[PDB]
Amino acid sequence: QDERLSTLIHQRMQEAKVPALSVSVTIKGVRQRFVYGVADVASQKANTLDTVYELGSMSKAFTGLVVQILIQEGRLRQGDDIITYLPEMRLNYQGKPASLTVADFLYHTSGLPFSTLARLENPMSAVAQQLRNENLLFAPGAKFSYASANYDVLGAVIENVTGKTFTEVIAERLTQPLGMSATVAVKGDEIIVNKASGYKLGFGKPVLFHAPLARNHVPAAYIHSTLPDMEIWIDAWLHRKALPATLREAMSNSWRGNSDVPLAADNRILYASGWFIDQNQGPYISHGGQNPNFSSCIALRPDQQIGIVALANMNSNLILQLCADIDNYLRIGKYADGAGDAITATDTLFVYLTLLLCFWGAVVVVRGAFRVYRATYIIALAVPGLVAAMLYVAPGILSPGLDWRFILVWGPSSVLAIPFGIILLAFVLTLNHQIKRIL
Amino acid sequence: QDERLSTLIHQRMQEAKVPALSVSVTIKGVRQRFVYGVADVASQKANTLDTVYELGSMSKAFTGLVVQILIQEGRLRQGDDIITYLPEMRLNYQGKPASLTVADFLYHTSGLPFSTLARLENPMSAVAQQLRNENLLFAPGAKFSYASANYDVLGAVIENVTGKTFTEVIAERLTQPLGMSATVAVKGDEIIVNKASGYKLGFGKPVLFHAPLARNHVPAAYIHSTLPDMEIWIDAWLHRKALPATLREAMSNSWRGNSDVPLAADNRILYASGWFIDQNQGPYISHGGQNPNFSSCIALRPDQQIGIVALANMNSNLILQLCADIDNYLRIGKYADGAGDAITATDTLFVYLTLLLCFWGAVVVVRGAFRVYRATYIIALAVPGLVAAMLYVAPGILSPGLDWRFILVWGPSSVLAIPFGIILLAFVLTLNHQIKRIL
Repeated sequence: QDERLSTLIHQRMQEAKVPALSVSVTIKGVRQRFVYGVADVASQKANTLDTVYELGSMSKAFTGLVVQILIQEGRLRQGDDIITYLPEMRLNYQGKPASLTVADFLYHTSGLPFSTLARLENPMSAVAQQLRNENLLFAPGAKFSYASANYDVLGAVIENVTGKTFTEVIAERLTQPLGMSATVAVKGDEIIVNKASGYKLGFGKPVLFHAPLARNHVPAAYIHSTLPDMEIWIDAWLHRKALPATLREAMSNSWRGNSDVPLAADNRILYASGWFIDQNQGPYISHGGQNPNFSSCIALRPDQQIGIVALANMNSNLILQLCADIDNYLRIGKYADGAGDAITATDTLFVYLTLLLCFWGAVVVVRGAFRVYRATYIIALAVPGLVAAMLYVAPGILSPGLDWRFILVWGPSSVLAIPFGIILLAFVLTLNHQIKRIL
Repeated sequence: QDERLSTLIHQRMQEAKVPALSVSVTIKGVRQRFVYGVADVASQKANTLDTVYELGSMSKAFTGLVVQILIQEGRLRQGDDIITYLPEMRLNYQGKPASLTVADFLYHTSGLPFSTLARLENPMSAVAQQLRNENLLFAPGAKFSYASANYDVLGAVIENVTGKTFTEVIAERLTQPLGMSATVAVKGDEIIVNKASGYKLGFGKPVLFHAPLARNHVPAAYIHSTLPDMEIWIDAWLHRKALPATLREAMSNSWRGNSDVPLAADNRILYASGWFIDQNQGPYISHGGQNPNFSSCIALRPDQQIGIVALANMNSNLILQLCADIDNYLRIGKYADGAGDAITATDTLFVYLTLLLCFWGAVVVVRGAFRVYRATYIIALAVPGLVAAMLYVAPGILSPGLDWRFILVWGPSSVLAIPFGIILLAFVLTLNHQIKRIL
């Protein structure tokens, strides 16, 4: 290890307050490992190379590579209309049915809206039923939008074109040919040996969090792997002498950036079949994924054969910039200050605001007691009856299809205290107002 | 003109609601012009090629080129300590004096905090006095932060090293050798023939806005130019065959991206001496600038000898990316949907909220009048006395050195109505509460 790099790792881990962090750094054959923390705080399970982490959205790299393999063998083509493989699919743009090529989903130019993540994330029907009659945000091929639901359609395409369940396709095409020992696409809700227990921030400290793994979302997330397996993954991507010819050509095509999309002035990030492609001081080929209880980012710089990977036990934006920070250290020897984590900021904001609301409630209760001393129902509870519905419908008004389920799952666990905090404050305040009117 | 491109221009103009828009598009020698709108709504002054616009932050390209010319002649070096040219300068990091090279200011690695724009934007002494004992946000050379005030220090460096006022240095070095007919760096507040009157959004429509041009801020903004002048400017950055050798080599060095700064995962935008450098489908070399009452963004793609130059009569984020939309059209023939302009969004939000506050005030006044009809001072005005100070100090609490002057200058003119709206609402509400207590 480089002591400075290990200090970087520990600093980022402590600032993100994640229970465990696993980082591997490859430099043109030379490798370094950074395996730290506890895979489970509830039993102080020491974190180790053998523990399994959820890859999050990096799963899309595996799905993209599988689709590129299928394309190389000629079983599937980029220009194929999706109806050829998902006849049940119907998608609307301005109320008009829209034909989408497999390439449109492959490069996130399908126009599916981000709120679709909430509906496919539902454990619950194939992808067609969960996307039946969905209304697109934009025309196919006219824009780039990282709607995470896109690669589930690619999962259905893989399943139908190949005639097997996604897990078997993964095992046959990627895990076994690459010699990977533990990487697996779960068959939905499943138990795996020595999996690190997922954690999510709540009230300033990690909270053990687990939710069912939607069967239909695995082709875009929830692929499980170990750090040694991801080292083999990085090695397979960086250098390819031993690989089969079909696999090598599929990887070569996998990095072809989708140039035919409008690009904003300050972003110009190209997206290949799974990988962000950035030409600035690169090619800096990378992705990044935060699951509700896991986060992971991988970065490849093949021109210098540098490969980074950060698998973490908890969702936090800091371990999505962690691979960029490590690459910056390797390139320069300097790294930026830790970015303000959105999850941490939101959790601290809710701590402050719910504590303030409870203090407000205590103050109003004290004033009510004082007025009762100075003096010595359904009508009041109606106000909570309205506030409950108002808050229940509010997220759906702000965004279409945004269920409170999504907010509870993705946001910090303290988010729930805001609805109940507001409802309790309204309860006590309205009741005391009615009492004062009676008094 | 390409009719589709002209439609793009008109669409962006109408959505941004700018009084006037001037765009020139050069394609490997072939050129197109788009001169539209009125340079002044107060007199319907038809916008024309001869009208002068403020270049905003694309001025930094001129100052950067001047510094690079001085560097080529050997009068100045990148590694020179700033104290050599500004002995009056003192800057602190964690309370410790910090030595800054001229390169630090040239590539925005100085650590000055963006709020120094408010102090230098103040008409108000040299740059040293206005930056005397300033506290840096980060160590020199350790980070990239687009503190717009950086190039004013470079203006002082130019003046001291060259021994002339900045305007004369510009005229001698850039305007005259390049044959530019009207581009001039103003000597502070100055009157120029056929300048387009500045405009800023207010209550949903443009408002004629003019503020003094701080003399000390000219080396980083407020340089004036015409569209033919910017066409010559583009033809000088490209097609360098006819230029002097020293000027050619200065331009060659001017695009040298500062690689020694940490780069975020999703940005990786390199900054040369005035120009953002992007390798994605490029080199895409471009700056972009919004003044309080002007906006303009230039974009070059030398490998294909393309370059847009959009100058505008009004500040709006859309025309700060209309030289990226045009590149997208040229490259692909497709362009993205108009981004939500921050100025437009803020102005509409303040329209809604101040109208709601006035409606609230009317309702409370109506209830007070009813209670007066239901009935047949300094004590109440004290509440406004507190609210006034609370709102006055509030921006300074949120950010260091953020004067209400800055908010009024940069924000839409409706922003002032929020202080007064809140103060009037508190006035009427507290007065009616006191009256009810008396009643």
